[PDB]
Amino acid sequence: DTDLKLVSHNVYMLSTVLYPNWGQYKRADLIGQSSYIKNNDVVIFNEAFDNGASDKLLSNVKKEYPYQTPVLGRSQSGWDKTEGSYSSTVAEDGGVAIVSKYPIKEKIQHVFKSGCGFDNDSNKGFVYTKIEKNGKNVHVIGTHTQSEDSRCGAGHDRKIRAEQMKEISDFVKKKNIPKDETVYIGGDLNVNKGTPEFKDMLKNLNVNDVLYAGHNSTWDPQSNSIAKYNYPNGKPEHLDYIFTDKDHKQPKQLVNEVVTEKPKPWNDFSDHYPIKAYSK
Amino acid sequence: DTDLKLVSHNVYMLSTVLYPNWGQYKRADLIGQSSYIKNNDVVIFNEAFDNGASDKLLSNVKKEYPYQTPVLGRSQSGWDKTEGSYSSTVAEDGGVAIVSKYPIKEKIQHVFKSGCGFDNDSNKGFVYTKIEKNGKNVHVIGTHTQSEDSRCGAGHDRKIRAEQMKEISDFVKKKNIPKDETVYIGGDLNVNKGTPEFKDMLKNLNVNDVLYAGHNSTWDPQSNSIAKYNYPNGKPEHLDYIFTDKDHKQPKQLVNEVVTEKPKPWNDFSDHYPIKAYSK
Ligand SMILES: [Cl-]
Repeated sequence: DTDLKLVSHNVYMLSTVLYPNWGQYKRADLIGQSSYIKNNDVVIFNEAFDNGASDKLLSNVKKEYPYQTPVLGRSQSGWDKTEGSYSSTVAEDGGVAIVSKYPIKEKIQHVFKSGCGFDNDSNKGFVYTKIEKNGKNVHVIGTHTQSEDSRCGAGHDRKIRAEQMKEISDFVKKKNIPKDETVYIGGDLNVNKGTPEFKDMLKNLNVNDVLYAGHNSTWDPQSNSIAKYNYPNGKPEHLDYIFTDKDHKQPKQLVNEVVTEKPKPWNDFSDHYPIKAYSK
Repeated sequence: DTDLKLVSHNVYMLSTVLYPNWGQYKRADLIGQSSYIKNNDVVIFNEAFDNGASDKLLSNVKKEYPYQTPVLGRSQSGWDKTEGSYSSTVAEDGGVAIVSKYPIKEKIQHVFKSGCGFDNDSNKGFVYTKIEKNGKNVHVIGTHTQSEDSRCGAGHDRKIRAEQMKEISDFVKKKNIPKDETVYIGGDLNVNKGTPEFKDMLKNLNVNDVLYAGHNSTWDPQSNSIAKYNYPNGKPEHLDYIFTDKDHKQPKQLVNEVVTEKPKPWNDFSDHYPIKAYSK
């Protein structure tokens, strides 16, 4: 009734201009065709940076999830409200967007005020949506927090992620949402499960941990072709989550299921080859 | 000036309803992206049966080849003229379509009158197009004749293929096309090269043999992943051709080149996996 079936998914669409050979396009189509993307109520996207592939993606899933938001921190247009340190003069956007099966009553973007090197030359932040499903109001916040970056002063990734999450949980309190409506928060939060920092994220976001299902890492270089190419001998991390603010209505038993769907490789175009014909 | 750069290609898109795990969709995208499909004047498609992937395909290539025909035998609409034993009560269409860089001044479909089992519960036949390039008229007939079928009475494959081709070469005589304009005929003709039947096809289609380049088979179980899956220990055939009616202008030196391009195919959606969230 009021509990949704969300999907978050960092989709690793880097600016096709600086990073040209990653089929950002080809993969946005692949996503549209996947099973996992079907039959949900709201989807949160992350690292959806590239304007083109951004569109390609949001477009594909427009049929089923008609109600969408801009991509966080791209422009001030199309948003009901724009708060925090939004900059026009920065390199990339927040790469966060929310699509939805049911009507979006309100959409608001928020650019984090704090930001560590390389990642702060962008409008990383969070997107808030009030959605109306079956007469009741529900709330979804998508975000993609500070990434672990080499540039960053040792320990800054965490100190800043903390500021950034406090920015979120603060936005929720001040938003005055009635205690009997659910508020979801989720996306690539860049904090590995079962670490010191995880305990902090729970407090800073003001959420409770949830129940997990399926795969036990979301960034897994070992079982995951693209992760593997980038960091061959790297340790898998569980970075993507969907929580619910603890001070508002809790869904019946909230689960996060990591889904490991992979596109079927086609190694040839057809069982036949093509004929070219010309006059030499 | 009047001679074209064609591509025919049987694309093995069976009805996604009876044959669902063949990425007919995923493959129609892959084709749009290939190299071989670029920089031609006319492309002929075959076994383009499924309505959905049919569209996906015809859509991808619309940019470069705007002028298209419907898929042979699907419906009577969109066709300037509809001759032969077209039926409405058959299972599948002819799966033949022609797209083109230059305008299509006339498009006509023809359903073969003869048909051998399994393959005859369908509107297999040929598509004719008059196309206008640089002021001159040129003519392209795509077709996909009777397939070698187990059901078929021993020897009927061939006897019907022959009727069907005579139906084409007859359509060409009675079409009153000017001897000084070229008439191309091509597609999976289901006739292996260097066999007895091959000599017949040349007479029945009223064409001359051409010069060959590149790979020497078009259906090759051994180098082609899909062929291999279906007929592991099967012998490679040359089945796809593009000839020109011998009683009309001949191109300067016609060549069929079998193109052995192979899609480099991505394996994961992102470096991250998707999170599904729900309340169980
Ligand atoms: Cl910007």
